[PDB]
Formats: sequence, C-alpha cells, structure tokens
Amino acid sequence: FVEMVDNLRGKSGQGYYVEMTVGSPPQTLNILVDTGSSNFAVGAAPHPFLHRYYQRQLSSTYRDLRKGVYVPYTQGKWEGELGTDLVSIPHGPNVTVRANIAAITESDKFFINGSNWEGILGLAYAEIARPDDSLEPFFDSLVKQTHVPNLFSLQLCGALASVGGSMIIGGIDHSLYTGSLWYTPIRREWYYEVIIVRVEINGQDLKMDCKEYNYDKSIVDSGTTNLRLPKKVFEAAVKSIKAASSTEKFPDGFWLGEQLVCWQAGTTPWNIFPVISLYLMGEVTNQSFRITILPQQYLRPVEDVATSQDDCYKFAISQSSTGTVMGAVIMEGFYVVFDRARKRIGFAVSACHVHDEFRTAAVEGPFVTLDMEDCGYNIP
Ligand SMILES: Nc1nc2ccc(Oc3ccccc3)cc2c[n+]1[C@@H](CNC(=O)C1CCCCC1)C1CCCCC1
Repeated sequence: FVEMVDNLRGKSGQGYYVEMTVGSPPQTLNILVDTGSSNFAVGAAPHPFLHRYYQRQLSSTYRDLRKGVYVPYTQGKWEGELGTDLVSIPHGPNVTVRANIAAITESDKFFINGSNWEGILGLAYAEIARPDDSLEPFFDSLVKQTHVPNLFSLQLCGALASVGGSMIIGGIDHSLYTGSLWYTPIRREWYYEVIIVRVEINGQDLKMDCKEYNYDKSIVDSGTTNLRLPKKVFEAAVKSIKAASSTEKFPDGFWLGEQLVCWQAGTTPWNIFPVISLYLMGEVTNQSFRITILPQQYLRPVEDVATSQDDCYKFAISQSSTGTVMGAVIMEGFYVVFDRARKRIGFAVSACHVHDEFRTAAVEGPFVTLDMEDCGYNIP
C-alpha cells in the first residue's frame, strides 16, 4: 500500500536496501533486497565497512540453531552461525515473523565500503538456499505465519548518487506503473526463472536460436546491477548497438564496460542509441509480449575522473557465463510483480523510469510466437 511506497534506498551500483528490525528489543539494520538469492544474513560482528551489526546476546527472542553456513562465491564469500529471531519491516506490513537468520561471523569481499547495508535479504526460493533447501527462506516464513498474501513487487527508480524505490509486500500498487501488466510464467521455483523467446535491437530481430537467450538460464535479479547476456548474445547485441549508434564512434573499452563516456552536461545524444526489446514467453499458448528499455536504462551514470562537469556513463550491458541476468538495468524501467502464488512475473512500464521527450520504456503484447517451450535450456 501507501506506507511502503518509497521504502527503498541505496548507493548507485551498490544495491537497494530496506530497513528491518531484528531481536528484542528491536535492533535496526539496513538490509539489501536480493531476488537473486534465498538466505537472510546480517553482519553479527564488528567490521571496518559496517556502521552496525546484529548483537545476538542482546536479544531475548534469539534462538541458536547450533548449525553453521558457508557461502563462497566467485570472488569472496561469507560464513556464519544459524539461529532464529523475531523480525519486522518498519515500512512494510505490520507483522512480526520468526525467521532464520545467518549471523555473518566471517566475510571476504562481501560487504561494500559505504553501501549503507549491513545484511542481505534473499527473496528467491528454497532450492538455492544455503546450507540446503531445508532452511526456510524468510519470505516463506512471512506467508506461513501471517495473512500476508504470497506476492510482492519492486519499483527500482535509481535516477556516488543515492538511489530510491519501493518494495510492496503482499500486493500491487497501480500508482507505480502505467499501461497494463503483462505476466510471464516462472519456469521453475529456485531463481526467479523466465524464458526469453526473442530479442530485438532498434526493431531488428537479433535472429538466433532462442535457446541462446536462456543459455543455462534467465533470471530476474535485483541483486545484480547490469543486464548480463550470454557471450554469443552479448557479442551480437553489442554489434547491433554499434551499427545503430555508428554516427558516433566510441572506444572498445566502452563496450567492455572498462571506461566511461562523457558529454557536455545535459547534451547526451540518447537518440543515437537504440531501444532494446526482450520478448518473454506469455501465459497463453503461442503468445509473447515484449519489454523495451532505452539507453537511459543501459547507460548508467558514473562520476568522471576528478572533474564533475560532464555527464559520464558506463555501458551497463555485460557478458555472461551464467545465463541472461535481468538486473537493475532492466528492472529500473519496470514495476515488477513477483507473483509467487500464481507462479508468474508481471511487468508494466514504471511510473519512475528515466526517459525523454521522444521515447519511453514499453511493455506490449500480445505477439504470436511458436515453440517458445523449446527456448528453455536443459542440462545434457
Ligand atoms: N543476486 C545474487 N545474489 C548473491 C548473493 C550472495 C552471494 O554470495 C557472495 C557474494 C559476494 C561475496 C561473497 C559471497 C552471491 C550472489 C550472486 N547474485 C547475482 C550476482 N550478484 C552478486 O554476487 C551481488 C549480490 C549482493 C551482494 C554483492 C554481490 C548472480 C545470481 C546468479 C547469476 C549470476 C549473478
């Protein structure tokens, strides 16, 4: 509803976070909202990059599960002790839940200097929870212990500059989007998986086996900044993007995200960059719809070198070895409904998306698409 509107804050490229309390009495922490993971973890010991932490010994409702958890990732990792405790979301539904909490005791390159978050809130399914799927994810405890409907939605506005947005727990707020909401099935409940059935750059079909678009998997992830495409898809998109923007040449570091591009203030030539469209498998047979983002979405604003004058941007579309990842770049143009009860994901044009007087992000349908089921990938 209304109280929840505007409850999301953050640092550009550092993640969107919500305020939560834990323990009795209530210990306040800022928690990162992550649809790309399934554990509820918080700093539970002093840390150079932490302004505060979870002090388990100060909580009367704290119960030790006497179990441990180890989460290692590409570069770095976190580790901690499991237990339960009461948990609330001050600017969310008026309810208190007993949930699992991983008390982060050790970490390597996990917390980010100046991010303002002290923990993570995984909203994905139990399948990808750590240690195993037996550790009930927090949103699963929410729905079980209360009458909060099994659904939530995200409006990431982003427009280091601080960002904002809103997480609506248990419902939909028509005031956060324009047009109609189009839904695509959640292929399988682990990540928030979907199926891309076609890709177009500047109206031109990327023309390639749709299976390539979901090579390994396609997931909607708020815990990722970029729009990550599988290698082959990436190279094809970057090529198509250069062709459309050809009127102006840019260095190879740009396309690789290794360097930024600057223009005289308020002079960015958006019109030279093309719109991008992802077609998603619909709910009705042989039916698809498309979401369309602008350069205002994939060109993310960064701070220059020393200077501040010019308007500097980094190409926020990067290569992937882990499938298509629809991160903040895709999410910031849309109001996204994570309808867990009806096993689907809704997309509508975001009332806060950044655009101009010529174009606007879009969500359209339906389109006739055959064998969209074949677009999904399966292990050998
Ligand atoms: N959503 C998402 N949560 C994750 C959550 C936790 C995690 O353990 C770590 C992460 C960094 C260091 C040590 C351990 C990895 C994740 C990976 N993901 C995405 C990548 N993002 C990130 O690592 C951010 C998340 C928030 C914190 C900074 C790191 C994946 C999802 C699958 C496709 C590939 C990208």
